Amino acid sequence: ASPFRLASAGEISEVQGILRTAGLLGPEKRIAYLGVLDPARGAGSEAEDRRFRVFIHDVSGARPQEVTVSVTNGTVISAVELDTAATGELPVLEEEFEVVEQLLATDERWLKALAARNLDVSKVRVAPLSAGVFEYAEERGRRILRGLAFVQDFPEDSAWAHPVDGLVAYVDVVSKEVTRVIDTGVFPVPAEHGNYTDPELTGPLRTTQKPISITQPEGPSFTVTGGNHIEWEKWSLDVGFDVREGVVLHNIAFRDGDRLRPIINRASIAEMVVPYGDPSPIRSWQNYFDTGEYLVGQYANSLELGCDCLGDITYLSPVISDAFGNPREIRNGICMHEEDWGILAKHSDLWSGINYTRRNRRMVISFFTTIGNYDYGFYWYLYLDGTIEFEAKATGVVFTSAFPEGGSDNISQLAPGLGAPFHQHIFSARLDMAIDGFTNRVEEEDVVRQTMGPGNERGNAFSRKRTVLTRESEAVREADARTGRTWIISNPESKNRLNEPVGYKLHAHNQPTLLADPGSSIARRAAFATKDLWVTRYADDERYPTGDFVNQHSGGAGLPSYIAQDRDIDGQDIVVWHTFGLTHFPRVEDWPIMPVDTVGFKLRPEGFFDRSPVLDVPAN
Amino acid sequence: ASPFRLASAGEISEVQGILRTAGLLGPEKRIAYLGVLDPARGAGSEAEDRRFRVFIHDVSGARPQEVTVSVTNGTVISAVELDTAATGELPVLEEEFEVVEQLLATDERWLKALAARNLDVSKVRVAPLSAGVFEYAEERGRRILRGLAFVQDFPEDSAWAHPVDGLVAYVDVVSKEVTRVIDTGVFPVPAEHGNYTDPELTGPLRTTQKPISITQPEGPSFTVTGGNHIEWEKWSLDVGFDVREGVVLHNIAFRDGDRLRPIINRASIAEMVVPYGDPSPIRSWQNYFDTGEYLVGQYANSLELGCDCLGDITYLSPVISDAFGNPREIRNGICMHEEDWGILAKHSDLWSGINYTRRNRRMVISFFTTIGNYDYGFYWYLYLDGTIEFEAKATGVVFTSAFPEGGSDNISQLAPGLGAPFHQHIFSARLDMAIDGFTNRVEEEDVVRQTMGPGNERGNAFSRKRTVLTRESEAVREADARTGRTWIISNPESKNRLNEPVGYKLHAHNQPTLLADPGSSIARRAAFATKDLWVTRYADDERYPTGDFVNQHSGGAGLPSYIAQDRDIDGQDIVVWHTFGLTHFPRVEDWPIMPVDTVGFKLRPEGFFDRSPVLDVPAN
Ligand SMILES: [Cu+2]
Ligand SMILES: [Cu+2]
Ligand code: NA
Ligand code: NA
Ligand code: NA
Ligand code: NA
Repeated sequence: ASPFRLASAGEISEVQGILRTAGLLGPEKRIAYLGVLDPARGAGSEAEDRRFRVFIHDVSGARPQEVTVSVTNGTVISAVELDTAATGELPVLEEEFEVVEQLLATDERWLKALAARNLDVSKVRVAPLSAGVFEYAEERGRRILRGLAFVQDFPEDSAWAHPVDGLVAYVDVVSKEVTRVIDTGVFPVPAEHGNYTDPELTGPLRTTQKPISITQPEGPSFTVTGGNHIEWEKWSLDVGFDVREGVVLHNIAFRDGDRLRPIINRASIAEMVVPYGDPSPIRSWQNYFDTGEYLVGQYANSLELGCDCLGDITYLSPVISDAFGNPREIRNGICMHEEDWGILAKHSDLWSGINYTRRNRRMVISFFTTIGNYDYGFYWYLYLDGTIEFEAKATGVVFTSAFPEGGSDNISQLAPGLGAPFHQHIFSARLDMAIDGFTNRVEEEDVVRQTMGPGNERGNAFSRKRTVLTRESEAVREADARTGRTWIISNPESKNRLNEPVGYKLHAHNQPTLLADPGSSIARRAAFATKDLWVTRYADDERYPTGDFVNQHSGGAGLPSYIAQDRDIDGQDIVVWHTFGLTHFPRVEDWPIMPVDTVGFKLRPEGFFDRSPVLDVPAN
Repeated sequence: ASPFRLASAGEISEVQGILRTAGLLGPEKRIAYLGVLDPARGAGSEAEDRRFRVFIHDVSGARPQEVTVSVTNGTVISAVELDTAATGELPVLEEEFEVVEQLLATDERWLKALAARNLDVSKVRVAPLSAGVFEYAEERGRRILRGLAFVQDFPEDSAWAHPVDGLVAYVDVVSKEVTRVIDTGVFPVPAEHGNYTDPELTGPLRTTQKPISITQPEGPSFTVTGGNHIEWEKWSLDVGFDVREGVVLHNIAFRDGDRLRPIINRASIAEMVVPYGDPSPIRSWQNYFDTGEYLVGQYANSLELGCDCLGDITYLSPVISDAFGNPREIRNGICMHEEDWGILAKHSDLWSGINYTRRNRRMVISFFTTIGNYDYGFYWYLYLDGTIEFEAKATGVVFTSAFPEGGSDNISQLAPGLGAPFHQHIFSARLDMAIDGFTNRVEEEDVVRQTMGPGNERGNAFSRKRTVLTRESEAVREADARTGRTWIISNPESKNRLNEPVGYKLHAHNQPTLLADPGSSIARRAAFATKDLWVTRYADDERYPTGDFVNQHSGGAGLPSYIAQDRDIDGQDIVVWHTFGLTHFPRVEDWPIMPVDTVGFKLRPEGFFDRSPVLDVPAN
């Protein structure tokens, strides 16, 4: 009955039938995106209407459409034709990936390049990558993918070990034309294999690891009701899933005595960009928007008990649409479990004689996605003490190139002749805040150093200052780790028992933001990634920091255009957008498969409660 | 047989007998520090000599002594009288703590101050705190403690909830004189209790937490031999314990095929300082050097199975000396166990069809200490992939004051009338490096942004630069999170298979360093805390960043005097000293007992191995 429930197979089948009957889903049409729309603000009238947003692509060259459908009423609400040279192309379709390799295999220029290198076309895999927007005027309004080649010596070989450098092709996937083949010269194809399950490479497996058994003899402490509503240790939330964003958390609230207190209305990773820093023309166009261009949710893994998720695991299996509108279940795509998290609080008091120890735990909600060579885990954590944390885990196989004779300033060497270009992995968390309700404000908090002198005669004092961000034009902020800079989201109309506004503090990891030149194409298309924090006024249609149609969009969409409205954000319904990422200079230890590296952020209560919220935790 | 074995009770009893027979341990003497000396460089002659360093205090006013004893030979090696006005006082003795409250209870000025506040002297607890060096000329060469008062309403009451502000006393603990009593005015004593085990405050305990059972049915994967030598998943190390530093890690090495490769010769937390930022004269002198002044190892907790350490736990029970030279065992003072640590590496490959997942784990070595109101956990972690990490966990009860009517820029309000002064908790990790041997160097690595232009026509390139630190005078470095600054410790004479020097990268958390004015007493005495990284040339007697005798030392000892030697550190036996800490603006949620907060650092391999070192991990 909850309006935040997961999309059902029946809902998706109804959408398919509504689109078909309306004449919108002929044999030339493909669904490039389908997802449920969140309830509009002020849905306290019970008039629930399950609506779906659909992007429809046309493989014959006709204009695509954006369509909104009401499943409850069985009607098309709106249908708009899209001019993609203006507003951007639709996300990449899974079926277009195979098109690239097939088209190149019959192109005379591609075959000549492979022949010069003595490569059998049947062994050459082509990575189909998003195109971006660069200098090629003929690409405007066309759906382009770019292809880079890798050799697979046999069907189970890791092709990533054998990049074919000096060669790139561009393909129009609608007209099925190879537009350009660029060959800048022959590089040796690195010969060592990268097969991390081959005993020749692994050696004998260790026999020294004894099992660790994690069990819950009475079952888990959380409950799941209505399919996706979770209650755990005073937390309450709904777990959503969207094919673009992946796991989305709704209605995060904390039961403080008799009051259910809201904290975050909607939390998601709303974009992620992987820009490459190699100036070679073979790769200088390479930038993945995994969320906006590829849709990370549709490549979610099925997670295996004991391997991917260990302990007493509760799974959700979200349903998405395939390209024809058929429901597709991602079996065991979301893992939920609680974990012990060490000591929560401890004190041994000499004067009172009381020894006190309590243990901490966290609730984990996670999924994993695979896009080409990279695999990313998305982890949300809720802690007993009111802390909320996000962690991204990056693994998989690094993207490779040749390593040039005489070295490189922009590529690491991993093996003889094998390089890995420098790159970043940058995320945008969209936090639709609701600290004790929707009237919120953001303050920037810096440490303040004080000079020795009158009122500070021993030169020991230090302080802090808070600056309220009052309008969107002043709410684009940078990190400053040296001054301990954090941001506080507070509710000025809800006070704790000391008459201070209740709040939560955002702690960033203070990693570098986008490194590209500010005049570059990627800086324009991923403007969100150039700054650590943005605050906007909530609006229904401002969903993604990069805009709705990221693929081959010329730039400036999303956050830079939103904040030009210069809206009041001082005690209003606001959204925090936090940029955070990893800068990856690959090391030898990342090859042939990369150990996990992590980045994230957390929010901790700041006078939200009237005292510690974990005094009622028992001594187990 | 190992020279790095823990001190035994028999060794400490022999030291006592040697000191007594030599006439050095009469009834007026107290042992303020006793610890084993590490083997000198080049102990490959098997001529092992177990030597102990002892600081001997004299309660009658005679000069203290530093003494070195050989247990194996039964001899006093050296004994030097100390001029404490020059070189610093000895660490605080546990028995001097009680002296402060007892002396004040009979002092006319103290009793008048308590009478004005209608406080029963029998209910007033006095926190005995280190004195530092300030403006009082009569304190030079005397052992001073300063006392702050708290009311205990009944024997099990938390006195920290009831600070007596406006009042401080200074006590000479050798002559047993109260030198000064300062009363700046009457503040109301905050009346609310802070008793976190009282049902009136906790409410009914939760019944919702179901058990998490962590067991190892075949026992742990590590082995312990010779009392303190650990082998675990290719790691090899010795776990030491010193009464000043606590847990010390020796001889950290990694078994890479047939080679045992050294990484770190000695790792320890060699100082920790807690400076307070309240300019009130009642507290503006307040700075704890928990390691150097109090000795954190002697206040180590006995850790309880199931509460402090959960899982299959192996304990060590280190032995220390009491003030009379009797051995004292800290039962279950060190916990060791392995923990599951999520996904280690994962990839699902479209082209090869191979799905691959491996799990990570870490080895944990930890102890907890309690000094007055604060409790600190020290955690060392070893990971399968070669990562070494340290984490400090801070909990306990925050130090309190009155909250002034009309507010404060330097104190948080926690409860009606109850304040908590701003402060920091700053640690110094001393890392005696041995990356593949003792010839090491440090490079500072910054990200390099590049301008769009020739050779970078699309403005996407970025790079990095490394600067070798060649002499001690250039090896005092600051963090720069915006440029992704890290430090690499490498061995220029040991190369990986790509002919690059092997190395490890230090990743800092980039938290603020010491905030006090640089002209302050604390900035002079804790100079190490003003900079993030120091590199020195190894020397036997350069053990602590603050010098040997920190208590009431006037300043400048330790690292600033060491680096004035300006020694060669480019491919030499070097020591890295890393400053890291927490800046604590107390929140309401920290009261009445503080949930754990953490800070730390980690080191990751950087071309140390020829490929990923965890290819031989099995699929469990
Ligand atoms: Cu990467
Ligand atoms: Cu603190
Ligand atoms: Na456009
Ligand atoms: Na909001
Ligand atoms: Na002196
Ligand atoms: Na060294």
